Amino acid sequence: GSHMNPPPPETSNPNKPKRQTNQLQYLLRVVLKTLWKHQFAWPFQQPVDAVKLNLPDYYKIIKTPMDMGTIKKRLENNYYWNAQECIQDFNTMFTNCYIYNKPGDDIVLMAEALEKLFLQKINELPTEE
Ligand SMILES: O=C1Cc2ccc(Br)cc2N1
Repeated sequence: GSHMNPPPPETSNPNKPKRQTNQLQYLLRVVLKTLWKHQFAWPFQQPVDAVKLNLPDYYKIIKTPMDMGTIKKRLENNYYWNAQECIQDFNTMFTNCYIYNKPGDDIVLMAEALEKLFLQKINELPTEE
């Protein structure tokens, strides 16, 4: 990994309290699963590598980066305390794309397709038991 990309978001921290919830289980088993296999997932499956993409201003603009590879690791190595934290990561990922890129750009259309799917699934986020 290039020194000119930031370190990725935190995925492991023993000091942060962790909990499994049914909602977090749904986020992994249903939401992440659904979005990961989408035809348009690939740009979002890992941190933006601004060096390889020749976007030297990316991390000048995007100060709260997030991606589904990070979210997958956070879900699989349960990082979260609640589903809101994970939903916020997805929302951050989409908003980064919409802030950095022009409306109607391919990457935006791809993000918008994943977000539509995401919204459908989050509307069915089960009641916390
Ligand atoms: O917004 C972003 C993230 C990203 C992922 C993939 C490609 Br190609 C371009 C970009 N720019």
